[PDB]
Amino acid sequence: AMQVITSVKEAKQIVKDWKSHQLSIGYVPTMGFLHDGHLSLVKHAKTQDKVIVSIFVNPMQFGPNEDFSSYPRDLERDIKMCQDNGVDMVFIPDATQMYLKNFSTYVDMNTITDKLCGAKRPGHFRGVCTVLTKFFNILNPDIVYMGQKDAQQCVVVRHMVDDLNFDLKIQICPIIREEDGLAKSSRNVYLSKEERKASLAISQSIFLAEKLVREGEKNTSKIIQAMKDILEKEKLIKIDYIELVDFNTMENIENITDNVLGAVAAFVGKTRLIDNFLVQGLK
Amino acid sequence: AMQVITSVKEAKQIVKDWKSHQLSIGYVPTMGFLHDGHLSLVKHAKTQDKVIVSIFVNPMQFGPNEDFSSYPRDLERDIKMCQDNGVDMVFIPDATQMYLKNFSTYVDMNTITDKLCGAKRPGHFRGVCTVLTKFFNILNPDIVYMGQKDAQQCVVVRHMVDDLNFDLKIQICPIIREEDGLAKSSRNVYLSKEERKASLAISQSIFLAEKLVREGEKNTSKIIQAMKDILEKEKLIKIDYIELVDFNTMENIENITDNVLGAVAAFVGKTRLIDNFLVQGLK
Ligand SMILES: Nc1ncnc2c1ncn2[C@@H]1O[C@H](COP(=O)(O)O)[C@@H](O)[C@H]1O
Ligand SMILES: Nc1ncnc2c1ncn2[C@@H]1O[C@H](COP(=O)(O)O)[C@@H](O)[C@H]1O
Ligand SMILES: CC(C)(CO)[C@@H](O)C(=O)NCCC(=O)O
Ligand SMILES: CC(C)(CO)[C@@H](O)C(=O)NCCC(=O)O
Repeated sequence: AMQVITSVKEAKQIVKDWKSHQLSIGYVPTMGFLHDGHLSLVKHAKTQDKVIVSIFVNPMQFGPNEDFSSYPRDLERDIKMCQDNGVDMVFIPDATQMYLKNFSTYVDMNTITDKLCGAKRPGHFRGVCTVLTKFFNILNPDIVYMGQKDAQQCVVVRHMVDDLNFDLKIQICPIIREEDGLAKSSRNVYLSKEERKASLAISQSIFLAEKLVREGEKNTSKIIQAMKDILEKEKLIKIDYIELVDFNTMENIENITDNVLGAVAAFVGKTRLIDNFLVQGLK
Repeated sequence: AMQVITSVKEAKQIVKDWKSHQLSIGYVPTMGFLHDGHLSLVKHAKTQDKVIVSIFVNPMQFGPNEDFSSYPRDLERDIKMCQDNGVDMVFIPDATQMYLKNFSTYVDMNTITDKLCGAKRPGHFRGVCTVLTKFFNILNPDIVYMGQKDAQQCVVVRHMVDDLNFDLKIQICPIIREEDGLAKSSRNVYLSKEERKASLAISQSIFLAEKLVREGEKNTSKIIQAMKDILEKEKLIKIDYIELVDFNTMENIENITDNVLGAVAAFVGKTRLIDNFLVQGLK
């Protein structure tokens, strides 16, 4: 049996009871409208005794120029998918449970978040860090499962966890893709037929770049140009950024040594999509 | 037997073991050089199965114009006092355990901290919130015991705890005073003979103000003037602020209704002392 919980007080009691039986807790934070990407995280979380999925379209991490109002929402779909995939609790708080009238506290940081999407989305990572601090305090998980698809987010959260001494682990999981390469995302629902066809250039640029890197290419300027050439063939695509950075610091790399995070963000029509590849432990 | 612990890893293990035996934990955060004020907090904490005292002169909450370098330090004194008063663990981390090389995260808020001492001490409450978030995550206490002497701090921390869903309680304890009324403080060690004599005007102004309030005086402008008159008789005293505020919001009060926090900060020579009184539940 799976519990669908909307109350903070109630979620805390359930977690407290699990702890009293020394049960481990795996946690998958999401914004709902679930897909196979989220399910791959749940599957990893099943290594723990109990699995929690949160579904919360967090208003703090959206700006007015973004898509808070149109963000896909379908709780019936999500609940069914969690039920069918062995989730123990679905935590679906509404914003009035999470952010009371006098709420004014926040968590933020002075490194990492100023690069990539963080530079393009003022206030976004403050929203992410703040809401996850709350969820982590409420749910007291042992391992938190997050997708490599939001690479910078993984690094930001890992850093917050280290800096603030959260007694938990962040486990990063691989990007799950559609049959034709497109990284799975709830935002893919926005794409028209023509836009979806164009969006494939994003994953194609990622596939090429990773192939070049693994074949010994160290010049990031050259890799980026090769990626740009693919993307520029699609008139529906407006590049937001293409960057090859150090995976630990998010700082730009001119010449690759031990690691590289190659990240792309682009608008396909109005929809902002992201994708990346990550290579570590190069000689 | 009492454990003196300097390692974060070691403190976490001790706390984890206590939790496995379902023991409650009382926590008293301090900056060391202990006195009877701190001991009164320990006494309250003894309602819990285990008591932890932390001693850490937190560099984040001092500005360069303040007294980080001269802050009284005597670990031998502190350890003995904890030992003699039934403390189970004294946690004395050094700054390199707390703030690693790449540390950049912080906790702060957009209300409450901009008033009183917060307005006079830029960055102070960010330092307080950030370090207590870390201690709370490390030590996992059930109740945290703090002194009314730092009234604004109590309100700030309580708010952070509510906003970020920390599963613990903040218990506020009464101001402990020297025989002649001076609020106990490690900073009292700075005072010369003449300065200590002058400093008594601070507690005297507090005693008078509370008496006036409890006798039905509602005009804060009048109470503040009566306090000013006492303080202005001491040439060694330079007033930083005298404010009567709502205890929940820290906003100034012109006319008293249900509550009042009357707070004073003043320099006696170079030393910055604070004191207050708190009245609640007035008809
Ligand atoms: N295609 C994907 N593959 C792997 N993880 C993903 C994918 N899409 C989203 N996630 C992860 O799922 C979690 C919730 O995503 P979101 O629902 O978009 O807030 C985050 O950890 C994401 O990185
Ligand atoms: N005279 C006092 N009476 C009661 N509590 C105090 C007193 N002085 C300090 N405290 C509290 O002891 C804790 C540590 O104070 P400090 O050591 O100055 O950082 C804080 O909760 C203070 O409010
Ligand atoms: C981890 C959560 C679910 C926390 O709200 C969220 O930060 C997230 O995964 N969103 C990533 C995609 C985005 O917000 O643009
Ligand atoms: C609660 C602690 C010990 C946390 O460092 C500290 O914020 C504190 O009590 N100091 C109050 C006096 C001051 O820092 O000026």
